[PDB]
This record gives sequence, C-alpha cells and structure tokens, in this order.
Amino acid sequence: RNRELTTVLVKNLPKSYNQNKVYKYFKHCGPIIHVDVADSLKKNFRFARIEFARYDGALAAITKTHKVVGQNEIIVSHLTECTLWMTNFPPSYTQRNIRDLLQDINVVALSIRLPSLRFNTSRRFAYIDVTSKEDARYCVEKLNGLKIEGYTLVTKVSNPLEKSKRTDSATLEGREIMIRNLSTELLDENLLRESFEGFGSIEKINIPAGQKEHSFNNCCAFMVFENKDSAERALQMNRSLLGNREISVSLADKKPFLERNEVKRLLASRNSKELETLICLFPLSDKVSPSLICQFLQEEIHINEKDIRKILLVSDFNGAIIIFRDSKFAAKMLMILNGSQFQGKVIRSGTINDMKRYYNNQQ
RNA sequence: GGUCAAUUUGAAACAAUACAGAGAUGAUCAGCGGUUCCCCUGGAUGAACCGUUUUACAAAGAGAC
Repeated sequence: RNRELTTVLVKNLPKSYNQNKVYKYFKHCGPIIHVDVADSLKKNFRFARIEFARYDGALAAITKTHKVVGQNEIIVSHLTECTLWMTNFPPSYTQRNIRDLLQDINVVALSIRLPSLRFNTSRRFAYIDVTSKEDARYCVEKLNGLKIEGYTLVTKVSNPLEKSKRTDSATLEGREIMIRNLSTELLDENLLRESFEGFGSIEKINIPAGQKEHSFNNCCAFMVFENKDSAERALQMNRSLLGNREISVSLADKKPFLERNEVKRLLASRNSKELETLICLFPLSDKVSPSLICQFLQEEIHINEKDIRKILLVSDFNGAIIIFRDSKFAAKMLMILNGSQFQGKVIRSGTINDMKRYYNNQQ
C-alpha cells in the first residue's frame, strides 16, 4: 500500500469546518478513504488531511487549490515529507500521549497511526503526519533521543526503505539454530564451535545462564550463523551424536509464534484450578497492549500490580485474558470489571467460553 | 492388555524491551472433507462445530478402542 501517494493536505479551511464539510467539499473529486481535521496552532483556521482511494482523486483535489471556502482561500497540495515514524515510546503510551508530545513543541498533528497487535503482542511504533516538512524536521530535532520513563525515543523522517536492522534479526532471517538436550559436559562454547564451524562462519553463540549451576539433565544453546544457508545445512546435526548424547538441532522459533502457542494452551486448558484464577475482558481493540490494560487495572480499578500474574491478548476473539493469583480475587474482579469503561467503551468480563460466545454472536 | 492418544515432566527459549501501518502472521488465526444453524423454493450465503494434511527427542500418562 502507499497511503501518501493518494493523500493531500488542505491549509486555511475556515474555523467552522468539520470533517463532514470537508467530505462534502471534496467528495466530487473522487472516493475518499479517510479525512482528518485539526486546528491551526492559534486556532484561526483548520488543516485537513484527505486520503483518496486513488491518485486521480488527489489530483482532482489539488485543482481546488487557491479556491475560496467561505471567505478563506485554501491551499491544497500533495502531502509529502510530512510524515514521522516513531518507536520505543513507553509500552503504555497512547495516541493521546503522542499527540501531547508534539503539542508541547508546538507542532500540529493531523494523524497518528498505531499498528495491530494481532500477530505480535509486542508491536510498538507509530506513524505521524504533520503539516510541513519544517515541523517534521523539528520533531526529529527535539524528540529523537528524548528519554521518557527510561525509554530512549526514536523519531525519524518516515521512509520504510531506510528501516534499521532489528536486534533479533538473525532469528527472523533463519540464521539462528537451537541445540537441545546437550549434557552439562557438552555445554561448552568451544566444543559447539568446533562441531559446527564447518558449516559456515558463526556470528554468535548464546548459552542461557544457570544450566550447569543447577545441574540440568538437558541443556540448550543457540548459535547464529552469518548466512542462512549455513544454518540450514547445520540442521543435519539433528539427531546426531555428540559424545554419548543425541542432540536436537532446529531453527529457533520467533517470539510471537512461541507466545501464541502459550495462549493456545490456555484456551485449551481443562484444569479448573488454573481456569478459576483467570477472567477475560472483551471486546477490546486489537491495538490495545497488555501494558495499557495493566495500567487501567491499577489506576482505574485500584488493583495492586502484584495481584496480577499475567495479561495475554486473545485478539482472535477481540479479548484479553487476565490471570490473577487466586480464584477468590478473580471472582471479585469478574464482578467489578463487567460493565466498566475502558477507552470510552463498555467492556464485559467472563470466562473464556463467555468471550468466545460473545464473539460468535457478533460474527 | 496391544496398537492410538487431553495433557504433565525432563527443561533450560537465549539473543537489548521497542526496532516500519491490516503495508502485520509460520495451521500464530492454514487448506480440504463432513455433519448443524441462518435465509430461499433440493438451493444460495455466512458462521459455528467436528475430522484430515502438519508437528525435535525422551520418561510418565488422565481418558478411548
């Protein structure tokens, strides 16, 4: 997709102009996907961002430049060089928090867009459209490197082609193997290097701590190769003997896969001791993180942080699982939370099956 | 009992939390088959549910034939 290509910026709309009036003014130009309106800094006029379905619609809108709306002469232009990409804001930061950051440095924000957590609960970044290239460069100047709650903010002029390499990229790229069922005697970086370096250059070896120290029967290690072909061929070591131990070798799985399989175990659980310690909250937006939910439980419901064991998203049923420390606390939370308000919307509480039944009814 | 097998355990998931939009994903939430409900006059939908393809090793094993 290319949002920018079909998006235009409108400057100097009348104070009285709302999203609806913007639609009516421009809807003859072509079908519109989205409209945002924002006040100017001093509230004397309004800006609009209009995302058209197709490029021809954006072209048609631009023919309205220097036309008069009310008694305001508007300017319509391609939205370009006005988009920031931001990451590593705190886990509980909201769209409003980001908007307020820019407000503080006197930058008008037209649109702030956050990603779905559906397939990865940890996703955390945002796109922000401002009204000028100057404001965009100013946001980078003031906000890139800003420390917020211990997090060093990243703020960039948006260009996905320039994206940084993630620190976990080796796993994403299929270059990391996991070796399982090593004995403590074999849990030795030198031995692992000697046994695997024939396949290709080894970039890194990671051995989880505490394994020898706790005398584990089976130990694991991870090995990153400089290229994917070496890691693939190293899989031939699966089921091979190292000393007198048959080892397993596989491509390391990634976190979102592992995390989802954990949730699946819960959804399939029939252990009543376990089930009675949890509740589900639904329906919830798929943009809502466990951290945001935790903050809500602590600040609005006055639950203590340590009464909460874990929060897991179940976005396939528009919900989240909250695991508490006992069934009695869970039961009281069931009562308190049902019908409470979260993000301006009423939410329900219930069992896993209640959550599923509610979802099925909406479909 | 003899094969089949919810799950539990051996057992440690490292690597920096983030790190490029539903523009994301691996059955991670997939494909196919099959009964049900919805709406027509055997059919057309959508959804749910049930099986088959898929799955590192090892020990144990609710419950099934």
